[PDB]
Amino acid sequence: GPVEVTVWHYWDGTNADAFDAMVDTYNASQSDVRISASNVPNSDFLTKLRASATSDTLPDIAIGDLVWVPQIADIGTLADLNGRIPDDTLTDVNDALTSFGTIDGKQVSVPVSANNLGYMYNKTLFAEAGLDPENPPTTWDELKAAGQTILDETGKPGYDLYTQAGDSGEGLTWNFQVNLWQAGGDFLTADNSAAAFNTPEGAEALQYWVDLIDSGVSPYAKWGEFEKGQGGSAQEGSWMVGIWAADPPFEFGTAQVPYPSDGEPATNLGGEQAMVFENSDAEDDAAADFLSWFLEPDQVTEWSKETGMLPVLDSVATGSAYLEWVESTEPRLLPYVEQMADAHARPNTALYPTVSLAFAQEIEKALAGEASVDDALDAAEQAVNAVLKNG
Ligand SMILES: OC[C@H]1O[C@H](OC[C@H]2O[C@H](O[C@H]3[C@H](O)[C@@H](O)[C@@H](O)O[C@@H]3CO)[C@H](O)[C@@H](O)[C@@H]2O)[C@H](O)[C@@H](O)[C@@H]1O
Repeated sequence: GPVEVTVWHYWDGTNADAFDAMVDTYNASQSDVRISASNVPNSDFLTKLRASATSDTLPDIAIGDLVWVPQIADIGTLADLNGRIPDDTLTDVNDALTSFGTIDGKQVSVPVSANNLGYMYNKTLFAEAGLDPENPPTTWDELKAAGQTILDETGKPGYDLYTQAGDSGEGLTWNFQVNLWQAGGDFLTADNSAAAFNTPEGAEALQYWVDLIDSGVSPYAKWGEFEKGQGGSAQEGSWMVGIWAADPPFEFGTAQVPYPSDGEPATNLGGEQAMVFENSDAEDDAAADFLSWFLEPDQVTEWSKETGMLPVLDSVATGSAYLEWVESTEPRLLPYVEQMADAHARPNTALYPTVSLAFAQEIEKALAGEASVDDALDAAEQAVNAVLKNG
C-alpha cells in the first residue's frame, strides 16, 4: 500500500475545496503516496504544532503563513527540500520566497500560494472629485495631490493608511515596509541582526505617511473608510480582487503601488508556505513528491485560477496562458501579478512577530502626532534592536 503522508493546512471555503480536489487528483494519479489533508484553524495552528512536537505526532507537511516558517523551524526539524523537489521547479519559484524559505542553508519551506499588496481605488469617488476614473496615481506625489483633490472636493479621505498597531502590529508594519522598500530602504540588515530602516530612505517613507495624515488626506485611526465606499483608495491585498470582483461594494480599480519618482517599485509578499517535518529519507521524499506535483506549472496555473491566489512560479506569472486568462476573467488582478517581479519578503527571523509589534508601536506615535519622524525612527530602531539582540 502507499506511504501515508499527512498535511495540515488552515484553508476554508473555496480554497479548502480546491486543495481537497487537488489532493484527490494526486491520490488517484499514482499508488506510491496517499495524502491525508486536515484543516487546523489559523488561530490554533502554531499551538497545535508545539503540542504535537512534545507528543511526537507532528504532521508530515504543515502549510502555514509566510511569517510562521522561522517559528515552525524551531518547533520541529524541517527537511531540506533541495534535492527532493526538482531543481528546475525551485529555480522557477519566486526568488524572494525561496530565499525567505532558506534557514541554516536548507530550503525548509516552499511557497504554495502567494499574494501581494496593491493599490485599490474607488472610480466613482475619483470621478466625483474631478479625477480621471481610469488614471490612478503612479507616484507618491500623484497620490498626495489626487488624494488632496478628493478631500477638497468631497470631504472624504483620499487614501486610507493602516495607522494602528492592533494586537500584532502587522497591518501597520507590512503596509509601511512597501513604502520603505520603494524609497530604497531596508527593514533589517541582511543577517536579521539589527534594524536597517533608520536612514534617509526610512525617513522619506515615514514623512510620506506623516504628510498624508497632516494634510487630512489619510486621517489617523481611520482605516476602512475606503472599504465602506467612503474613501478614495487604500493599499489592499490581491485577495480583495476576488472577494470584491464577485459582490463589489462599489466600482473599484487596481494598480501597481504608487512609488516615489526618486525610488523603485516594490510590494510585500503574503501567502502559504509548505514545510516537511523530517522523518526517514523515504518519508521526506514521499511528502516532497506531493509538493513537487503541486508545484508543476499545470497544477500552479489551475490552483491560482480557481483560488484567486497569485502563482508562485515566475514562468506562470509571466506566461501567456495565465496572463490571457487574467485579462479575460479577472483583469483587475493583472497589476498584482505583474508586481510579483518587484515583491519583497519580510525577514525570516523567528523574532519577526516581536520585531513587528515593537516597530509598529513606535512608528504609530509619529502617525498619532505624538513624536517627530526622526524621533519615531530612532525609537523604532531602539525597540527592534533590543528585541533582536537580546533574543
Ligand atoms: O493588509 C491588511 C492586513 O494586514 C495584516 O495582515 C498581513 C497578512 O496579510 C495576508 O494574510 C491575509 C490572507 O491572505 C487573507 O486571505 C485574509 O485571511 O486576511 C489575511 C490578513 O488578515 C498575508 O497572506 C500574510 O502573509 C500577511 O502577514 C493585518 O494583520 C490584517 O489584519 C490586515 O487584514
